[PDB]
Order: sequence, then structure tokens, then C-alpha cells
Amino acid sequence: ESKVVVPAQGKKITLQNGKLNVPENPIIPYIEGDGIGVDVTPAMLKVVDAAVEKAYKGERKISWMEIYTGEKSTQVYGQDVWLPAETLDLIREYRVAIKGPLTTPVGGGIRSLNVALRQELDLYICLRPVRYYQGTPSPVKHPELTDMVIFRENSEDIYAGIEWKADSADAEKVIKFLREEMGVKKIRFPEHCGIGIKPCSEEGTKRLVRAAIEYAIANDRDSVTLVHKGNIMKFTEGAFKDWGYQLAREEFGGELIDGGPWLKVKNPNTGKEIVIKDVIADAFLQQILLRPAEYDVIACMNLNGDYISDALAAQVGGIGIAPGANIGDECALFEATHGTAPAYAGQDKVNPGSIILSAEMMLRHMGWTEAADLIVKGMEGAINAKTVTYDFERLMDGAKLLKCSEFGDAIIENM
Amino acid sequence: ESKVVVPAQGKKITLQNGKLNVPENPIIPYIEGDGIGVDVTPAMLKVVDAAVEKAYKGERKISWMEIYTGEKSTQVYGQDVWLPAETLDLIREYRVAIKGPLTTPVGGGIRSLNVALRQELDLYICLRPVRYYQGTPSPVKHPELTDMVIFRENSEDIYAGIEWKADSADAEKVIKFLREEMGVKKIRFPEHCGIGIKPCSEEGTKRLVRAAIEYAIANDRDSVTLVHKGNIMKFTEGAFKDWGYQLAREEFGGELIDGGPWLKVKNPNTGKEIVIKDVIADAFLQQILLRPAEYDVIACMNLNGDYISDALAAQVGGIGIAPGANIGDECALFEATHGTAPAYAGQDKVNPGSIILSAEMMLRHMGWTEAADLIVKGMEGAINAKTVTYDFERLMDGAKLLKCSEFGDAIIENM
Ligand SMILES: [Mg+2]
Ligand SMILES: [Mg+2]
Repeated sequence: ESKVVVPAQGKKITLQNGKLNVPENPIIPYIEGDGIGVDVTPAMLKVVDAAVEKAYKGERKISWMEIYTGEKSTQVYGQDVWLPAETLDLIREYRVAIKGPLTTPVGGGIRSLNVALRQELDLYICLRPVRYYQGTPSPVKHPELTDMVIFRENSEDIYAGIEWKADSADAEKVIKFLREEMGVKKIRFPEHCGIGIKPCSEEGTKRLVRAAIEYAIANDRDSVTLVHKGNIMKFTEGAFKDWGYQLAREEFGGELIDGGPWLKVKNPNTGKEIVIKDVIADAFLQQILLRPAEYDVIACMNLNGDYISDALAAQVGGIGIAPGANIGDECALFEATHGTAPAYAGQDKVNPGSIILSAEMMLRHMGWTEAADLIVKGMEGAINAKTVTYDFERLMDGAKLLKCSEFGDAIIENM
Repeated sequence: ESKVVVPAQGKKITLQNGKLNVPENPIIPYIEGDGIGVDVTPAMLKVVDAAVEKAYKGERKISWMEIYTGEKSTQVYGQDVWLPAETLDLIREYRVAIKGPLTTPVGGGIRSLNVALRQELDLYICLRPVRYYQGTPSPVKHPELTDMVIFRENSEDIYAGIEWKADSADAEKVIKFLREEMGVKKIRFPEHCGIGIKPCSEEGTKRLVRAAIEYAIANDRDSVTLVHKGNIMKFTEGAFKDWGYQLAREEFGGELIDGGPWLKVKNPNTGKEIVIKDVIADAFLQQILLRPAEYDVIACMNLNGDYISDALAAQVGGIGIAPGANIGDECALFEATHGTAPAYAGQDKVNPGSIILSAEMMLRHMGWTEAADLIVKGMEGAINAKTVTYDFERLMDGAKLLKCSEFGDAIIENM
């Protein structure tokens, strides 16, 4: 029944002792993505192929394999198949995959497909690196001061999707339990009240922060900031902050700075002292504008990560080019972060920067750093050449308007 | 036992049929506020007195009455009295009060005093008007495009303070109920898991949005945008959005624009069609930078309001001068929005702009619009004269550094 055709030439990536074993001909699954995925994905495929072809001079080559999810899944596999079991099986099986913009339909009680993928594959790490690309028009005066890496927790928080509708039997049942058995007196209006649950575990926190610190060490980053709203949500957000610092101490030998609360972890490979600190979420949102240079690697919960990532993107003018990744212990799915933009779908005019940069993250994740570097090199040259897509062009003077595909080429030309 | 001395000259404000009856000599309670409250409050008192003295030419006069809350409450009433019952009684009794920056101690299991005040007095409306003041240094290129009014829900959300600590008996009890009786399977890690509850009621939503729309009408504002994360939290954030639009239809005759989802409410007094729309929270955080002019009156839940208000403030360079108000059906408490800054406490160097502007909101709320206008007029002249405090001065060239008190005078001089 499967419509997924595995490439004749191509070998599956394997995982052993926590390290990926990537052949020179890896099979990489890809989900086109709804809307503009039809435009961005082809550009991504061409630039990636160019990047690897150039980097390894024909020695290596990715064997792309199309898998389905979203609007296209229904057209391929049928009426109500928005996310086939095989897609989860395939991504897991092939360890590394990429996808275009996805959307979840309303009216059928279906929940976020993007979240379905993250949660079902236990892709607990949402990696969002936000940096500025010289030349990109931005709403701020000094976007270049932004060079941060977002480590957003992907398996917990209010995002779990645990909630009950107002007036429904369950909502009543839960509220009754809360007020009567839990002695909750802080529910301002118990009647006609929708209830949501916000979970946070020590293990969930530890693995995220652990991934963030290990990243700072690996990339010789200056600090890791734990963002949270612990002053209000002590047992969830405050706990995240507590466990974050605790992990820094327990596993990385973090020592106290001054009289607290900041810790310092000596990079075992560079001798550099990485600062482990924290800031309240609402203040952080101000500090990213006021003092962006003071920050680097960020570790936060699901919802905050969502907001923080979007805010950072907007500032540097990367709302349409922000790369993203969902990493887990067995597999990883890279994705275009922007929406589907159905109105422009098919016009070959949208900016492929997001998906392409996410593919650069993909290559780097596969250890193909030379190819990854070629993509970022291309991006910088193209953007800096003011030869861009409409979204950039409309905010500039003397820029050359390029089509989605044409921008792809521009990147290739600048490799 | 009370140490609160009521002014001999002065009359209490009364409320009838929803309207305040403010005498020419109203008694207005004020809480100094911890830290820099010691600096900002005196400046606020002097500027307000100057404003009213000038506006009404001696006819009217506020009789300030000091009440206590926070660090000062303990020094006045005793060891563990951070928030005396009389403070809540007094604010309620006098209908209108103002306060400096407040802080909640850690280690004693005490929860946010600021929230204690809002929730206990049922001050369900957190009004945060964010506008730019020509002259204030800002991190963005066009802060002048920001002229928004934030209507943040104050009695519900994850802010209610409903939560249980990881490994505690209650947390286990709740999680057990959730998994076993509620059939919850989305809790990634049930063990060592802190749990929080996020409530949202139809009534809580209706009164907030109702206050927001009535405000747009009263001030002839262009639109009301409902911010939310309904695509993930359907039964809480999505519900807020649903009830918001429903209210617009049910009580203000909102008609559909195009094919939805936007509605239009004709201002009964101006004939202007106010647009009722919505945007996902994370996108809004980007849209405030990218398209600030497209927005005006915002209606959102507690947590989002916190983030949105802080973000807007930072952009326009008003992190230290953003006014705020907690409005309810019986009383209202205006407040300095910034933190206490204990390090500068007593130095007479902090910017009093926040508390002063919050006092301008206070005067306007009392119907003393002439005095309110004098304060904003003073603010504009002082700021525009580049005769400012350190926080502004440090980011400018050729500006005259002024002390906290001195800036107060500058405002008065510009009335
Ligand atoms: Mg998003
Ligand atoms: Mg705050």
C-alpha cells in the first residue's frame, strides 16, 4: 500500500553509541510541506545538491526520498490520512529528515501535525539558531548584535495539548476535583471554564539543558541563559530554572560566580568559562532588544521558546529565513519555520531561506560541515548582493527582485 | 493599631451607577513601593500636585494618604505583614490609589504581592498603554509607529498560582487523577513532575474584552486585536478568541468583514468602524516590530499581556516609563510597572516616568483630564528637551543628565 519509494542507489544512516554513521550516499526523507512548500522545497533540493556536489566533488550524494504529511498526505494516501504511521516509522528509520511548512486543519478535532511529529518521535529539542545576515532589512538599528541559539524544550509544557473545553463533562469533572479534593480556591470563575494542564519534569528539563550545555561546549559559546517565569510559576518554570542550574553543577562542574546565582562551566576543550545564568521571560523579551550581545545559547520551555524564537527572528529580519530543527536521541527532523502562505503557493516567489538554512543545519548534523558552510556562504553572498526575493526587496532600495527559484540559484552562485 | 492616618482635609471618592463621584478634595491612598519607590514616589507626588494646582488653579487638591505593602509594611506593622488586610480595605474604600515598585520575598512561600493585590481586589483589567515619546532613545528605527493600548486579563490564566511541586504528595495525587481518571496520556514524564493549571472562563473573557471594546469606542480607536495561542491551547486561548468575537457580536453589533473572521463595530458616537480581529501570540510578537501601525487596542490573557506589554515597552524605549493600571468594578490601583532596582534605591537617579505617567492615568480615571494632559505635556517637553535621567542620557549625545527629582521638575517646567 505504501507509496513511498526507496531510492535504488542510496544507503540508510545508522546510529551507534550516540553517533550517526552517515554513508556517502545517504537516503534522506523529505516532506514537501503544504502551501509554499511546493516552491521552497524544490529550491532547497537544488541548493543542497549543489552544495554537496561542490563540497565533496561528486564523491557524496544524497538520495532524497519523499514521504508524506499534511494536505499532500491526504491526496496521496486518502481522505483522513494527515499523518501516516509510516512517516513516523521512516523518519525514525532513516534518522535524518527535512520538511516544508505544514498546517493542521480546523473542524475535525485534529491537533497540530508539527507537534504530533515532535511528540511522537520524542524530538525533545527544538533548535533555533538566530543570527543576522548582513544585508537583510531589519526593523532594529543593530541586528548584527544578535547571534543566539535557542534550545526550546519540545515534549512538555502547556503544549502537551492537555486541556478540556468549557462546559464539557470532563472540564466539570476536573474542576470539581481541583476545588473539592485539591482545595483549589484560585479559580476566579469555575463555571464555563476551559482548563489546561502545564507539566514539567526534572528529566524533561535535564535532557534539554544538558543538550544546550553540551552545545555551548562543542561550539565554544559564551553562555547558557535559562529563560523562565519562575516568579509566578514556581513549580513549573521555576523548577526548570532550578534543575537547569543543578544539572550545570552535577554534570559540568559549574562553580558559583560572585554570590550567585550565576555559575561558570569551564569548556573542557577550550578552557573558556561558559556563564550559566537566567532571566525572567518577560524581561528577556526586552533584553533581546536592549542587550542582544549579552546573550548567546538560550535554554527554555516549549511556549517561551516559541515566543522567543519568533521575536528574535523578527528583529534580525529573518521572519522568513529562520532555520529550525527537532532533535531527539534516535532521529531528527529539520523544518521550514515559517507558515504555508497558501495565497502565494505556486507563484515561485516566496523566500526559501528558511528551509534552505534548515537543510544547512541538516548537513552539519550529518557531519557534512563543508557542504553546510557552502550553503551559509551562498546565503551571505546572495543576501549581501541585494539580489533577493520580494519579502526582502519590498523593504529595500536598488535591490534586484528575484523569484524563489532564482534566489536559490543566487545562493548556489555565491558558494 | 492602624498606622494609616486619614487626612483631616479631604473627602472620599464614591461610586454610583458605575460612575465615580470625585470631590475637589479627594483622598488618594498611595503605597511608596520598595527600592526606588523611595525616589520615584516623591517625584510623582510633586508633579501630580503641580499638575492639579495648575490645571484647576487651586480649586482642587488631592489629599494623599499613605498605606503600606511590601518591605515597608513589615517595618511599619511588623515582621510578617507584607500585605495588611486594611490596605485591601482602604484601596477598595477609596476607589482610586497608586503605588511604587513592589517585590515579593523568596524563601517564605509567599506569592506575588502585585498579583495578591490584583486578584484580591478583583482588579481584572491590566491597562498598559504603550506610545512613543519623541526624543526617547529606542533600539528600533520607527518607534513612533507604536501607539497601542494593552487590555490584559488579570484574574485568570496560569497566573492564578495554581500549581504543585515535583515529588510532592499533591502533585502525585493530581497526576494520578489525570492519568487514571482523566485518561491523560500526554504527560511525557509523570514522575518528578511539577503541575500547573491554566484556567479561562467565558465570564472572565467577556468582562475583559467588553472593557477593551468600550475603551476603543470611548477613545475612538481604530481596532481591537484579540491575541492568543488558540492553535495549540484551543480550550483556553482559543476560547478567549471565540468569546471575544462573540461578545463583539452579541453586545456591539459586530458585522462580518469579507468572509471572516474579522468583525466591524460601528462606534456609536463617531460612526467609525472599529475592526475586531485576532493574531496568534507568537506572530504578534513579530508583528509589533514589523507592522506596529496596523495595531491599536489589544485584548489578551494574563501571561501574554505580560509579555506583550514588556516587549512593546522595550521597543519604544519605555522600559522605565511605561504606565500601568489595575482596574475593577469597585476600585482601581495604578502602579509603576518597572522593578524596584534596590542598588539605586535612595540615589535619586532613577527615572520616575513610569509612576508619573501612571498617575496621569489615575487623574484621567478621576475625570481630571486637564491635569492628566498637563502631565503628558510636561513629559513630552522634558523628554524632547533631552533633559533626562541617566537611563535615557547614557544612550544619547548632548543630553543633560538630570536626577530623579530634577526630571520631575523638568516635567513640571514643561507643563
Ligand atoms: Mg511558529
Ligand atoms: Mg512585569
